[PDB]
Amino acid sequence: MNYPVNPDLMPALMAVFQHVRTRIQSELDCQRLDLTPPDVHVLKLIDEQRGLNLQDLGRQMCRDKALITRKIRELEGRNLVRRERNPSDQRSFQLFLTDEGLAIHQHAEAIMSRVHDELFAPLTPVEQATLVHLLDQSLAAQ
Amino acid sequence: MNYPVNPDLMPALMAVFQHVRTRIQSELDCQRLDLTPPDVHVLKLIDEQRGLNLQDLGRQMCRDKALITRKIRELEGRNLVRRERNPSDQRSFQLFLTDEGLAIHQHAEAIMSRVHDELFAPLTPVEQATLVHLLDQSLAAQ
Repeated sequence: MNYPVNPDLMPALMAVFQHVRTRIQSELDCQRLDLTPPDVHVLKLIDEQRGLNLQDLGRQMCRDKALITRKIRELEGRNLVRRERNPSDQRSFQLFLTDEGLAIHQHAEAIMSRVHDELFAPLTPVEQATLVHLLDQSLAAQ
Repeated sequence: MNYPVNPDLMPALMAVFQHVRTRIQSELDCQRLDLTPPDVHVLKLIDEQRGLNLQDLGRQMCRDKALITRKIRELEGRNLVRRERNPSDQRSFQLFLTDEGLAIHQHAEAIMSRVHDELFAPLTPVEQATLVHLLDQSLAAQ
């Protein structure tokens, strides 16, 4: 069941998204991590989907595939990601976080967790539970 | 005052962020716009005449203090942004979107608006309005 969407929703969500992005960028820099939030997003994808093929990155989207391969080689060079040839499909490369990349991703997850705790702590338990419900409602219909 | 943080909240918000960010980036790439929603943010801030907020983002950095500066120089080079001296404080420069920057910015915003319409359509008008309030309160508290 579909409804027209309130013109105030995009700017509200986006202002929160920009606050979170800005906090994260600033924490990565200040804590000397030297990663951009898209570096952060890629390490998280590799960690979430253990062994994913290189091509499975940005799979259900329009993408410049040369760019994703450029980013991976960059992360590889930095000792954060390693590749293994996929045994079931030798033209495929499985991606894994190295020991160092796992640690860096963990540091980044912790930063993201803190930024979110800052966002949500001011809301009462009831406001927080309502928020969860409303976001889940939007997700449960995809 | 801070309350305990619902453990479902961050995962829910991150899933909405992920959905939004990947869908927007995919649409921008499908149409070959050559922007990231960070190109689009800086363009929006500039159009709404908020250099206070721009310079805030660079001042939050410890090491890469020119992060924003570099982005503005790039947009200006792409002729999306233009720079005026300022009749009074001749040390500083005022920023404006060019006619190309304006059309491109408005187009990107219309893509973002569509992605939000499709994500939040399942929610009733009161549900949407509750969501706006909750996002707004969360942020105002920061």
